[PDB]
This record gives sequence, C-alpha cells and structure tokens, in this order.
Amino acid sequence: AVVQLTELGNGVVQITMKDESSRNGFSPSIVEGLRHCFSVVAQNQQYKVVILTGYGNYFSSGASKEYLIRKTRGEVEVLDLSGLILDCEIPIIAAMQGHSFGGGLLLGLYADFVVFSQESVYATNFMKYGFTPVGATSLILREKLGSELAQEMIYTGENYRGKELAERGIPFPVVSRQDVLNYAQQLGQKIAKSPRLSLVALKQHLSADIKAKFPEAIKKELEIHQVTFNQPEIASRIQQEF
Amino acid sequence: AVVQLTELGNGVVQITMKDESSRNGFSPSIVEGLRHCFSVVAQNQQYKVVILTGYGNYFSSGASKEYLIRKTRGEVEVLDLSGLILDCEIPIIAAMQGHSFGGGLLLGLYADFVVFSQESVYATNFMKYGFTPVGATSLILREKLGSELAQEMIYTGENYRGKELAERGIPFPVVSRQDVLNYAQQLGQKIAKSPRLSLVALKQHLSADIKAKFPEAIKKELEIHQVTFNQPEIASRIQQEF
Amino acid sequence: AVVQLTELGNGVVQITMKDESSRNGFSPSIVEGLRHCFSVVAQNQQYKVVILTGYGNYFSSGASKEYLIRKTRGEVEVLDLSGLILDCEIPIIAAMQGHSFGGGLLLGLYADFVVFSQESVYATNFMKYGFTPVGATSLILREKLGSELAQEMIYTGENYRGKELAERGIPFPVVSRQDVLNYAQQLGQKIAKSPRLSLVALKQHLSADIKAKFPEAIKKELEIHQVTFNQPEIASRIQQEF
Repeated sequence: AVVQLTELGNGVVQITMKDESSRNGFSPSIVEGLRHCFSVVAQNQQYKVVILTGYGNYFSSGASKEYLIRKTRGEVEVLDLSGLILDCEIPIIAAMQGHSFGGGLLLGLYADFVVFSQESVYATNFMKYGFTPVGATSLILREKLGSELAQEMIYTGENYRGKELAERGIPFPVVSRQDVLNYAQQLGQKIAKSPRLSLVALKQHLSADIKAKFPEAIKKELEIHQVTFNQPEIASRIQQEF
Repeated sequence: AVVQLTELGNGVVQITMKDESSRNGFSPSIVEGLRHCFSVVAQNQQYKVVILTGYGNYFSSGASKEYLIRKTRGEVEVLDLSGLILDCEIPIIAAMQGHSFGGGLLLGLYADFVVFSQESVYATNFMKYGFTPVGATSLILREKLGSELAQEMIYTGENYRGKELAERGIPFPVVSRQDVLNYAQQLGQKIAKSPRLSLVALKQHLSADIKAKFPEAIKKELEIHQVTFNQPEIASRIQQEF
Repeated sequence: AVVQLTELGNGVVQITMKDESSRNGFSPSIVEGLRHCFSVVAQNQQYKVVILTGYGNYFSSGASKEYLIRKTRGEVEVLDLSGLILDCEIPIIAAMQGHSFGGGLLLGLYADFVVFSQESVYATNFMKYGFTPVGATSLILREKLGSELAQEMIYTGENYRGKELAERGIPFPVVSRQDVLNYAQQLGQKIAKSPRLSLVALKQHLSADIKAKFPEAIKKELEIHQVTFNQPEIASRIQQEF
C-alpha cells in the first residue's frame, strides 16, 4: 500500500513511494512495496518505461538513524536495493521531487534518467556520520555527476539543494518540485515512442560498462564500510545527528 | 569532385565535402571522395592538421532514408567510415558548419577536435526510426559529450540545435555558421606550430584508450543493431520519416 | 627552509613552497623541502588534511628552461614528483594561489582537491616547446578536467588564466588569489571533521582506479617524451621561450 504501481498509457508506468511515517525511508513496507512493484514490472512484457517517485517533500530518506544504531549493535543487515533498479529490463526515470539521502540518493542515481527538484536537499550521508559509503556510491556518483562533485559530496556527507547542484553543472534536469513528475512523465512518453525490444536492447548495451564493474565495486565498498562503520566513536556520532 | 583537398599553409589542409544532390549524405561519390582525400593525406608526410568540413547548410547527412529502405531488404552493406578518421595519423578538426545526422554526426565526433554551428541541427538519428546505433556511437558520444547528454541523444534520436547543446554544456566550441571554418582554421594553425612527429606521437597516445575499446564496441553495437533494425515495424517507421 | 610545514589545528596542516629565486620551480631546495615535509606527514599519525600552497604570484613553476637545456645535453634526470602527492595517505588540497606550469600544474592536479586563482596563469607547457608531456599528464588531466579541455591544453601548451578555465566549466573552485588559501583552509577543516581512519580508507578507495593505471601511464608517456624531446629542433625551440 505504501508503494503503488499505476499505468500512465503507452507502456509508461509510475511507481510511487508513500510511507509518511518513515518519510520514504527504507522501512520494511517500503522495501516490500518496491520489490513487489518491480517484480510486477518484470512479469509484464507490455511496459516500456518506469517513473519512480516519492511523496510530498520526500523522494527517499534511505536508512533511518534508528536503523544505523541497530546496525552498530549488529541487529540488522546491510540493505542492498541496487538490484531492483539495476535488474529492471526497461528504462527507469527517477523523478526526485523531494529530498534524497544516502541510499535514497543512490536509489535514484542507479536509474537511467534522473530529475532533481530545485528546492529539495540531496546528500550521500555516510561521511556525515563518520563512515564510508555502501552500494557502489563511488562508481555511480563519479559516473553520473563527475568525479569532482562526487568526491566532495562523498568526503563531506553534506546536504545540497537541487539549485546548488545545477549551479555546479550537473548533467541532470533540476526543475521546481511541482514540475518534477510532469517533466519525467513527458520524457517518459518521448522514450516510449520506441519499440520495447529496442529500449530493452539499448538499456542493456548502455549499462554494460557499469554492470561489469558493479559486483566488484559493491563488494569493495562493503569491505571498507564494515571497517569504518564499526569503529568505537561511530555510535556517538550517529547520536549527535538526531 | 564532390570531395576536394586544399592546402592552407603550414601543413594545414582542408577536406571539403560538397555533394549537393544528397546533402552531403553517405552517397557513393562522398564515400569515394573521402577515401581518396584521406589516402592522399596518408601518403603525404608534410601535412600536420586536417580540417574536415561540408558545404552550405550541411556537414554530413549520413545514410539517406532511401538507403535505409534498401537495407531493410538486404540490398546494401552497413557503411563503416570510422577507419578514415580513426586511422588518420594527424589531428583532424571537424568544422561542422552545418547539420550532422546519424553517421554524419559520428563522422565529426571521431575527430580529435570538433566545432559546432549554433544554428545547425545535430542528431544521433537511429532511434528516431526505432532502432539502435552503429559505429560505436555509445563509446564515442559518452567519451566526447558525457554520458547523460549522450544517453538522451541516443535514446530519443531527436534533433538538437548547436545552441541547445552549448546551453547544456558540451565541451566543444559552438559558434555562428559563418565563423565555424575560420575558427577551425585558426585552431589548425595553432596546433601546426608543433613538430609533425610530436603531433603524430601525441595523437596516438591520447587516442589509445578509445582505440583499444573500439573494435569490440563496433562489433557489439552491430550485433544489437542487426537485431533491432530487422524487426517487422521498422520499414514503416522509416517511411513515416520521409 | 624554502618548504615549511605548519599546523593549523584539528589535524589540518599546511605545506608552503617559497623559493623566490626559482619562482617555486623544481629547484634542488624545492624538491628537498617537498620530500622532507611529506615524509614528516608520513610519520605523523595525527594529521588529517594537507594544504599544499606556494608564495606570492606562484604555486609552482615546474622545471626551468635552464633545466630543460641541461636535459637536451643529458646532464639531468627526468624529475618525477608524483609519488610525494600520490603516496600521501591523507587528503591533500592544492591551494594554487598563483601560476602553475608543466610539472607544476601536475603537482597540484595529483591532489585530491584543487583550488585555482582567477587571475593566475595555468599551463601544461610541454608542447609549447614542441615535445610531449611527462608525469601521466594525459591520465590526470583527462580525469580531472575532462578530455576536451585536457586535449586542447596538452596539444597547445598554451597559458590559461584561472577565469578562462572557469568560463569553460572546470569542476574546481576558481576564486580570487587572496581567497585561495582561506577557501582551502575552510574546506580542510570541513574534511577534518571525519575520523582519520575513514579519511585514509576513503582516499585509498577513491584513488584506486587512477592508482591502478598510473605506473603504466607514467612509463608510456616517458617512452614518448624521450622520443619527442630528443629531436634536433627542440633545443632551439626552448631557447626561443626565454
């Protein structure tokens, strides 16, 4: 119920994340709804484009600070949602009409096209808490945003408004929040003019370089994360971010 | 006669494409003239820079729609003009004073330096007709234009004015059509100040990464093109583009 | 004495190059001071960030023309200062408050973060004299500046003001000379908020791709440099640059 799939016509579908209690964080119901909605897409051979979007002021909050505290005590797994986006056969547009944090930003950046909101806040959060990324952050961020913006965003963990990112020349559209989904929907109908077979073939071809590097990047980042996350001072740093 | 080589001084030469009947498309006379002019360059050890340019409102139209229709019926080969640019020992400047479409855009983007016209139209056409690129489009476009502009241009097949491309921050000069060739000629004399041996050595060095990936990229794209081009609905899509 | 290390607080240190006789060129005292100051950093496990900076109107002049003349006669080694920057365990910010030429520009571009001065002049000098780069120039410049700016800067050897580079959209900050060091110092304190272990781990991770390509790039460029540098006309070209 927190993640709904709706048909927009011409094989364009929308996956909408709405879990207001967690602010579209990676809650159990969000992860279940995403896996369900994307498996529905996988069974359907008529769909051509997916637009992934959130609700209100939120695209995706990623892992909560509560989750991170549970993790310092080894009570919870590392979540890897990359497969859902990466193994989807058809192009995905991430319409990030609201804020995206940590794994929430990665969730959008794994997509084939990304639309930012001008007013919203975007962050690879990890180093805000003093530890290194997971989810092949380095690979995807350097590929999509360029190495210098990626490097600064990764080292600092700091928050960037959509408009600040445009001003530093990211290749993605950065429009007003009320325009984000509409824009994605227009781009979606544009792409969906093509035969589905060509869209599937093209996506596989264009993704091959990143796809080939991904398993190793994921494993390497995790090795480093497990070391840096599990240092004594980390729990207290997380606490100071509440 | 449709492709002429002229000496500009200081080892800078110009290859001018003028086939008005086909609009500088890949006509038999254009392909013959290009192969001839570039083999002339290959024999000459005095030349330092080539400026490749078209006529009037056209740099290069690539394969005609008529050619594509002949191709749906297996009457014509896939044209691969990459060798002519890629195997040239000396730097080439593509002065694209007019429109460049499909293989015509690639023809310019294979060059070491590229100059765009503000008013002209630029497209990787393939997906306009519903099928995937040939000629290592993905490789070259992502390398020269960045992955996000490349991806959008490849998925859509749509037409972009020089000025629209500058506004989205491509690293190439985008000047008025009447300025394109002059600009290329000035850059050409600048480069030609260097010893020819250093120019040849530097070009080989800077090209090595792309050169190493190229045969595989070419083969892979062709494999996919042969599948997507030869689907039943394609002939009719081409027909609707006349 | 020409290179001094000073502590700025919170594990941020500054390495200041001041050899006014050579204009911060790669003089014996500059190379000795750099090696000393960086080995001091290597022994200290408390430091988190280094800011590398020059004096007055100069960051680094690289190899003098006098040195190059000695080199045409085989009297001097090729200098490779890359190790000092590349083997430093902690992030380095190159605050290039003044001009940087040839190996002097590379010295800064090897760093994890780079700040340019608006008014200063920046050049990969090699081809100004008619010969090819050393120090993995192609690798680092294409990675940090993008292939098209890198290519033009490498082919021409020409001089670019900080402000000209910003106008062509380099991802680095380009601020007034009086602001360069302050800016670097602020960025330095920002980064130094993180645990040193995470900073060391992250730097290694983010550097791995370039680090893996570097020995081969260095060797390949040197092979080509040794050919192009040692051609008969080169000594006279250097002479005309005095």
